[PDB]
Amino acid sequence: SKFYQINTTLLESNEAVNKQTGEVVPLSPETKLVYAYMLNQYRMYRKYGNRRYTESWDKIFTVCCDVAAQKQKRLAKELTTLGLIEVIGNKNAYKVVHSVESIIETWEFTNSKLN
Amino acid sequence: SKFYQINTTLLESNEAVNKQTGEVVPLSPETKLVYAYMLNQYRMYRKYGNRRYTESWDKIFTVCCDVAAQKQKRLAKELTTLGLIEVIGNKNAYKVVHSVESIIETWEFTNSKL
Repeated sequence: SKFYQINTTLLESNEAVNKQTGEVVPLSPETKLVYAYMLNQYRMYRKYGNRRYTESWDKIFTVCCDVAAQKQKRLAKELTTLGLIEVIGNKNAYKVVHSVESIIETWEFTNSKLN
Repeated sequence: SKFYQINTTLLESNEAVNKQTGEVVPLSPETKLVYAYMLNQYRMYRKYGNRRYTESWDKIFTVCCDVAAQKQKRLAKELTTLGLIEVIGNKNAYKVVHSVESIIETWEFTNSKL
């Protein structure tokens, strides 16, 4: 395939608000592209031998962005805070990409700049 | 639509280099998102019977990012320089969205890091 898919809600939103706590998580532009890439990769790992997704954050950010290490950590933390990416394990760690659909009971995506 | 599409080359590249002039256009993340959005919007305008895609740059930038006026001007310039967007008129200006494939004879996409 010659295209990645960018989730409609994510593209059109600049933040997510926790429905239980009110916490506000800004959504950065890089995060949206990183999510699109990881979703595709997760699906490719599944298709090609049904492997769990273990691509390193470093490799992921090298493909999608050109940012400082400190920034990369912030962007990765947006993803994990929202639950779009779930890191499971420590010794045999892997990454699970979750749909936006699956976290809406917890996170309400909005665009505070639209009147 | 449930999702917007972004060309593989665009997502995986951090710069475009003009094959004839050497000019380099770094590909900001916002640029990629704005392009994906505008490509779909252009398609929807045409699907609903319109010849022209007339959404304003201000509305476009409001939906896709949260950046200051000067940055929006520069991001729009990244797009017009590449020829991915062609702008016609002053106020109420319509925008023609071209494919990445239509510009590769002029611009080479790369990821120096990758």
